[PDB]
Amino acid sequence: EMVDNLRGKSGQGYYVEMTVGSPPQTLNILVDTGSSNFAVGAAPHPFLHRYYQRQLSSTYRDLRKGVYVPYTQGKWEGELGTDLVSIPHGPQVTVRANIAAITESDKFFIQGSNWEGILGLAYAEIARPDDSLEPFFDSLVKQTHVPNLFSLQLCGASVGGSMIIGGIDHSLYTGSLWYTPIRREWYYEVIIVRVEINGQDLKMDCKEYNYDKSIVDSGTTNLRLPKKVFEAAVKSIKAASSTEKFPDGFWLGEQLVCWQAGTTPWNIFPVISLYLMGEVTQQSFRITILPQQYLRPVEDVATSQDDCYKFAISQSSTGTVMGAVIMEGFYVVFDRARKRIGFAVSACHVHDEFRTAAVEGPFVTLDMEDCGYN
Ligand SMILES: CCN1CCN2CCS(=O)(=O)N(C)c3cc(C(=O)N[C@@H](Cc4ccccc4)[C@H](O)CNCc4cccc(OC)c4)cc1c32
Repeated sequence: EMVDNLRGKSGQGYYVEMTVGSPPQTLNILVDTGSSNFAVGAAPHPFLHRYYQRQLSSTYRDLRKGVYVPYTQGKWEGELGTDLVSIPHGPQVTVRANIAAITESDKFFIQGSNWEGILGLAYAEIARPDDSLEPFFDSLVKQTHVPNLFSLQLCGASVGGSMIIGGIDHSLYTGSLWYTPIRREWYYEVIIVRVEINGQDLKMDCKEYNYDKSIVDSGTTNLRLPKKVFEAAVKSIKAASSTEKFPDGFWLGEQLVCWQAGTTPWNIFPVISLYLMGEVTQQSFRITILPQQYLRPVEDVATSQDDCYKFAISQSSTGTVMGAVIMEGFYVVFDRARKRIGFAVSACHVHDEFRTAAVEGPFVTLDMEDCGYN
């Protein structure tokens, strides 16, 4: 039914099948917890196989309002309207939703990605043009009896996974679910209270980890870190991996590292532990990230005598982003109803014979400081 209803290509987002208009036009839509607009290509573009044709939908209504959305990467502009929307491999309901018909774009659509639009699953507070444009999931919950919750199991060229709408599929994770509070309903903002690289605390004032916010974002590929944290992390990872020396360009994400097929030296790269604020005062839990996650494979037939990777941790000036490579191998529950995000080990979790991704707790901290930046 809903299990395995996501596809994708590495570094290019995960998408779900949707239909818009009447009769239904089928489109693949990138699932994005880091924005709040539902938008679809609605005019020819070199990288689009198909696009939303408003003239062929009897139920389309123009809202006579333009909209512009700049992301960290890429931007588009379009015309707002509403139409009927469904998810073939989700709940069997049909909802009228706001849709931005994209008429121009810059570095947004990706050659070969196989998606034609984006589903912003965050809150109205960051919807453009403003917060009166009701996001899709809000519309879904208002117009049907779907529980106000969804979960994402992203798995690691072709990738897959599941978006479970309205509930939690227990066959998709093992162990316990640990919940961290949604600090504010705009992005899915959370609080990181501690960061360790191979068990070694980075030793920063914990507000540094959340300057100016930390978010959980399926629509961004990398773990993005504030400059101060990024530099400390790179130094610690370099030192752990010092048995091999890589060009500075690798660490900046401007260059691949490759090894002969099957011989990637996983064991010289450290695990990264991110401790998230718990549901009880001064308690936390950690999720552990292996190099199989933060060294992202770049598929290319020309380089295929080797396995090559990009360093999927990069610097941010807009706060921490726990992107797709962080979510991969975890089952992540976006529990809007109880303003919390849950993490558990995924059915498709990453591991070799020495180490595995984990979600564990509780941990206690004596420093009663608030790690939230504002
Ligand atoms: C999947 C496409 N992709 C591939 C590569 N990289 C590059 C490395 S990276 O992950 O560090 N990074 C900068 C990158 C950043 C983004 C990126 O901005 N993704 C957006 C969705 C999106 C999906 C497909 C194409 C273009 C954009 C999120 O929505 C942003 N969420 C935070 C945010 C920021 C600013 C405004 C805003 O408004 C709502 C929201 C995407 C990539 C990369």
